[PDB]
Amino acid sequence: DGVPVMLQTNFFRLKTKPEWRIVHYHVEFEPSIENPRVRMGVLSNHANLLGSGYLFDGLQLFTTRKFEQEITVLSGKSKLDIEYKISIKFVGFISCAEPRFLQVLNLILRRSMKGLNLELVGRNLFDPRAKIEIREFKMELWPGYETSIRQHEKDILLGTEITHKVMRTETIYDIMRRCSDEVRVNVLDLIVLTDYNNRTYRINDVDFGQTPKSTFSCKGRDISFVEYYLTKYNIRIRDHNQPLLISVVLIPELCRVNFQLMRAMSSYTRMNPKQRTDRLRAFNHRLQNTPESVKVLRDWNMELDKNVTEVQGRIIGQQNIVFHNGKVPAGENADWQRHFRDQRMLTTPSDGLDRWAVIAPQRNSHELRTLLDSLYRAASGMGLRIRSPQEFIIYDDRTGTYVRAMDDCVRSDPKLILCLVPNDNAERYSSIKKRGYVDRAVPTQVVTLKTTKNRSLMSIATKIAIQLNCKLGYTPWMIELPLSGLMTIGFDIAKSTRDRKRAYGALIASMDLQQNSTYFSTVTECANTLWPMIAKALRQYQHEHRKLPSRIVFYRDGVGSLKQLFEFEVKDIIEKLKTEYARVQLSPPQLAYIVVTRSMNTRFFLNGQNPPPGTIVDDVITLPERYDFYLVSQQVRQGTVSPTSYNVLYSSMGLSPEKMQKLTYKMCHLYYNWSGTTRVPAVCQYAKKLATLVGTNLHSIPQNALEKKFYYL
RNA sequence: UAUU
Ligand SMILES: [Hg+2]
Ligand SMILES: [Hg+2]
Ligand SMILES: [Hg+2]
Ligand SMILES: [Hg+2]
Ligand SMILES: [Hg+2]
Ligand SMILES: [Hg+2]
Ligand SMILES: [Zn+2]
Ligand SMILES: [Zn+2]
Ligand SMILES: [Zn+2]
Ligand SMILES: [Zn+2]
Ligand SMILES: [Zn+2]
Ligand SMILES: [Zn+2]
Ligand SMILES: [Zn+2]
Ligand SMILES: [Zn+2]
Repeated sequence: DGVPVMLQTNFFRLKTKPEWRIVHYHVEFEPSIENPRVRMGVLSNHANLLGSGYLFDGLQLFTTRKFEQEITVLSGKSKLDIEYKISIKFVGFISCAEPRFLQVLNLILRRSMKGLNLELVGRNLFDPRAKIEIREFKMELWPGYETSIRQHEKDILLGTEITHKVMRTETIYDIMRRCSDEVRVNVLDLIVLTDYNNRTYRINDVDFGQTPKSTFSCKGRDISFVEYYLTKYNIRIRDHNQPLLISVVLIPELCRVNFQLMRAMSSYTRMNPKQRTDRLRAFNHRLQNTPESVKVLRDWNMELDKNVTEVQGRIIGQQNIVFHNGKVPAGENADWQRHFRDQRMLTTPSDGLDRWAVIAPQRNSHELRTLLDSLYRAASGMGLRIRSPQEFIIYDDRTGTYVRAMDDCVRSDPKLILCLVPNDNAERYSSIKKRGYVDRAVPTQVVTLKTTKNRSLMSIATKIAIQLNCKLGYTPWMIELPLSGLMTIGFDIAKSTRDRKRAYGALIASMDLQQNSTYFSTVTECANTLWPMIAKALRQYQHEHRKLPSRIVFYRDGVGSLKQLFEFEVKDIIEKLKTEYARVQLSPPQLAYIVVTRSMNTRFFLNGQNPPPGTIVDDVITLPERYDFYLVSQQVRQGTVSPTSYNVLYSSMGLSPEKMQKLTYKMCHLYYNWSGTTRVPAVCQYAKKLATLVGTNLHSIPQNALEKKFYYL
């Protein structure tokens, strides 16, 4: 297996009495009461059990004290001094396996979090007082804490994580003032979010005949909107002339209406492990000093441990990266970029770069020649025979000029087309990719002008040569794979920039890497559309190997909703694998279905630092019902590691869990755009890359001639 | 769009 270690976490133990159980009763009153809240008060009258925290819904009762039998209390109610007889009938104990166990624990912990007086939303606690406003980006970022609870045979654990909820400063009242019928045309059909209650509404009309001074009727009381929002949310309405949004009746003053913004926010969110540990200990000490939360915690006779729990784990040994003539170890820092310097790629076309073209404008011939010299040198050092491409010098840097050059050049049937661009323009890049992959079938390479002027142009040209070798459909390196007839599938999905109502699903499939070591890639728009792609992959596999694969490892990017995706995806997959292998009158293959999730909620560290690549936590902090584990595969220079969560829904592989984990760590070594281990298995990162390319730039399905090439890299 |  690997080298075992002990790792710091972000969980604290909830210690209770050694013999500590939860008692559930059903409660009823001799004088019947049509209102449950009155019953709650009537039971609250009993102080013998009041000091102990108890959960009463008007019928179900959860408490700690176990009574002698079915027990009955009696007293006089506050209203009319009516003699009431409460019949508290014993139901039983909540088993450690019942989900009501964790539901009761969640309600208790939420009651405790209430003492901190933080806005509670789902499993998150926010501090709106501590909002970070940004008028530069017109957005407010609220810090907060994400919470989770885990059950183990040894105890009960409670974990926290830093979280940031972002929202837009722009309000619908501001949009209406910018327009000032046209306001109604601009506002109707939009979705707004109330800043006092995490609810969104579709505005269907705007009533100009009503104001915040108008009144509505609740369940019994009549009240104005100003009074309602001052008494229910302590929110003051300053503008009295504004109209009302009718969806419910909302106030516009109180209604609120990516990849570079992600960079800015990451600059504001990247955190050293020590800083995250400090903020976590601060939150713990805050909850510990608050007497309101401590009262709730102590009433149930359970104590937070101000000390962090640590887990047993193991670090996978370094894996061997194979090239033509030899193989190298990955290293303690799982990066091998230093190694292809004076090393040859695994699979190289004997033809080499026998026919390709280069399109560039007349102004940038000098930088183009520099780039081409670097490419020749680097690709020759890699084993890639590159010859002189076809010169395609255009005059203007416009998009139509590039498109026309491509269409005039394709007539010579080139293996590849490299295009030198002036700047970082998504428009011309998307148009180039669309003309290359969708309308025609030519793998292309784009180089930003700033790249040519880079001082370290030689290592850049080496990485570009690796990318080009992949674009041709050849293999730069390979892992040691002790399995026969294995097909690894990755699959992911992406939203579209042109239309948010469509999504693209990309599927990547290996072809018995110990022999063929190539990949097959399909995309389709969102009638389950994934099985056609799986069938295409199996057909290509049997057309290349004269046989179907014996084992299949399916990596799924998603996620709880496990039950839904388990049922639908896995059941249909198994039935249709039965069917497809029955077409060949064969038995269905060994199948492993794993859901890959980047769990930013659960973290763990080694000696207070980021764990090294290959670290694994199996079945301690993981979910009890699931057969799953955590893996750290990609080391991070800066920031905090987000471990990957691999959840094996179905497994008929006949492989030990350690073997499955080692195979997954191996498959994490095969993303050719990155000279090291990636955060996810390689096929999954390929699927994400292809789906993002289709949904962001291509907006259409690429031609089927590129099925065996890494054109999307 | 060398890479994310
Ligand atoms: Hg249990
Ligand atoms: Hg307008
Ligand atoms: Hg009311
Ligand atoms: Hg050409
Ligand atoms: Hg899909
Ligand atoms: Hg993925
Ligand atoms: Zn019950
Ligand atoms: Zn050779
Ligand atoms: Zn050739
Ligand atoms: Zn120069
Ligand atoms: Zn995904
Ligand atoms: Zn255990
Ligand atoms: Zn488009
Ligand atoms: Zn690329």
